[PDB]
Amino acid sequence: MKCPVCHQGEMVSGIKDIPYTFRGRKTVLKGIHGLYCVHCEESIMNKEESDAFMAQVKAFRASVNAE
Ligand SMILES: [Zn+2]
Repeated sequence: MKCPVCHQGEMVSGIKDIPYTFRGRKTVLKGIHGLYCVHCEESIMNKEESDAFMAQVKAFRASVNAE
């Protein structure tokens, strides 16, 4: 499929480590499955992929808020 954001790159199946900063705290969200644009790096995650990703995101946010 063509990337729905940059309209030139192709979407490919992959696993990526995703940097994230929340309330000034920096982390890398490891091993996130999804489709990724080879050109602009836009991600497309289906329901199951989104659930896994957001579990990581929310665990990180919770830890930051409690610290
Ligand atoms: Zn793209």
